[PDB]
Amino acid sequence: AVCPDGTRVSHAACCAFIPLAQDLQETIFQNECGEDAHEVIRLTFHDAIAISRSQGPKAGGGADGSMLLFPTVEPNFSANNGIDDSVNNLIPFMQKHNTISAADLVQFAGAVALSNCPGAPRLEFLAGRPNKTIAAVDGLIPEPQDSVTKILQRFEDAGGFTPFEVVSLLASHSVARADKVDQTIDAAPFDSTPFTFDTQVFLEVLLKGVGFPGSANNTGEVASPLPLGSGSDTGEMRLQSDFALAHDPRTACIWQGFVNEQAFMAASFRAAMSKLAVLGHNRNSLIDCSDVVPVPKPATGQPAMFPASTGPQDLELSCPSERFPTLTTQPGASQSLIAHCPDGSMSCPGVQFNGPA
Ligand code: HEM
Ligand SMILES: *[C@@H]1O[C@H](CO)[C@@H](O[C@@H]2O[C@H](CO)[C@@H](O)[C@H](O)[C@H]2NC(C)=O)[C@H](O)[C@H]1NC(C)=O
Ligand SMILES: *[C@H]1O[C@H](CO)[C@@H](O)[C@H](O)[C@@H]1O
Ligand SMILES: [Ca+2]
Ligand SMILES: [Ca+2]
Repeated sequence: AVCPDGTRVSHAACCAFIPLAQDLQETIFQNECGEDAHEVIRLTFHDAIAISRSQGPKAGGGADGSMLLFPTVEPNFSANNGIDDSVNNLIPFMQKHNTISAADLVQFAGAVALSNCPGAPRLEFLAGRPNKTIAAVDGLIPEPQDSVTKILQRFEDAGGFTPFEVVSLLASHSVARADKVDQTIDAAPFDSTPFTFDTQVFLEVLLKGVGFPGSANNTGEVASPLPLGSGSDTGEMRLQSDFALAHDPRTACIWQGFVNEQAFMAASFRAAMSKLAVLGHNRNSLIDCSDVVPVPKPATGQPAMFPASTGPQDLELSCPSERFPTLTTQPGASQSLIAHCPDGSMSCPGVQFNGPA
């Protein structure tokens, strides 16, 4: 089909996603892997994962736009703290781009957001999810204080995800920060490169923790290897769940296996996201609109490296059967600040709409 803008695409039903991508980029992401992009990526997961094989369809419909269509229900669950901003940012697009279901909007917006993160894959994007659903029930969203048994079971019950697929999906913590875990600090990144879809999170969670970016007593948090912050440049935070996954016998080798393995990580993330994005649907009933996902920014191709103030002597290794790679260390005696903005500048406020969530 040829779309009104002249773009030739696979299927006529994919045309409306072209102006949606442009609007999302111009309005909320600015082609950056920044605050608003991160928030949308998280929303893609919280929308999709609220489904349960065991509980049946009344517990939730998966990747169904329930977050947008019932903005006063799930976003107010404690496990969804902070999801409100992303919901409020996407509702105006749902209202304007009113040929595209809320469910499809969520998944597409995440694909567009991810495309702004150097190294990310170009997600598969299938379209045609209905615009009607139910609000999900509480308890379906993994929380950082949860055990590996509980996490793995939650993902198995949501969609048959394997441990490999779970850890693959956690590549998203390469482009992720926390506002709610610690009340006293904002935007605490989970790796030293929160604007770059690289393997640094996998490396950095394996380092010995030496302090906290904020306070020491938060649920779901453990000591960080890079806790130094100053001004807007908050120190790295470590989630208990990521730590636990990195060390548990079920997942330690998978976790380590992504260190310095960018292409492997990105491909594995793509495959798991292909499954996540269609929870609640038969994929054989959705049309393939992958060709209207923007082309992602490429990695530079550089290997993972130990951040300054860390090195191999700081590793806490847990995979007996796989050799930990040889990596360089960035020079310097003390920790570098992790920039708050994609350009290293002093100001980069994200666009935010008010709304019902
Ligand atoms: C065991 C599973 C997981 C747990 C326990 C978990 C937990 C968390 C927590 C606690 C935060 C910080 C929220 C805040 O305080 O502001 C966060 C952020 C984030 N998570 Fe996860 N997460 C998990 C899986 C995922 C997956 C599967 C994805 C997507 C594929 C995802 C994407 C993100 C993103 C992009 C952010 C950053 C949001 C921002 O910077 O605004 N997470 N996660
Ligand atoms: C999907 O459902 C939503 C929610 O009902 C629809 O949103 C409405 O969109 C119209 C414009 O078409 C606006 O006038 C309303 O204000 C919106 N309602 C709400 C509650 O925000 C949306 O149009 C539907 N989309 C599709 C593809 O059917
Ligand atoms: C980042 O900053 C630290 C200092 O805070 C250095 O040690 C490192 O070399 C890099 O310049
Ligand atoms: Ca949902
Ligand atoms: Ca990163």
